[PDB]
Amino acid sequence: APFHVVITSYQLVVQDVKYFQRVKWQYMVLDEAQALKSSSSVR
DNA sequence: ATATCTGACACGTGCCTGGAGACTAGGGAGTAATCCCCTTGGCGGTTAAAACGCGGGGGACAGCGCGTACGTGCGTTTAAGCGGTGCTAGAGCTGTCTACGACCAATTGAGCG
Repeated sequence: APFHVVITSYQLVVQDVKYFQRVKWQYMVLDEAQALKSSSSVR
């Protein structure tokens, strides 16, 4: 891949997923993952 | 009775709208020089203005009759939902060419002879 690691936040990712899925990743890093505690969330 | 629901009620960040600050430099505001203008104002070939004598036809009937109105028949009109699924705008991105910038020639207006 031409550029390696991308830095993001949950408010962007829940809208931008359609763009991010245009590129594959080897590994996912998910920081303060308690942001995902609600399975009811759109996030 | 109980699981768990629908507010209460708030700060998360997104979006764009919307304001004010400090800069350049585009252009607006101040001015003469001077011209050339809107304007004032007498001139006589030409038509607004109104009678008299008069021509073209406006005016008020009688009633014939080629069309006009009602409003129900009856068979042809669009309604109407909701199946599939191609079109359609979003929208992400070029891949340039096309109209709009930067440097300087043919043709014009100004000067007066």
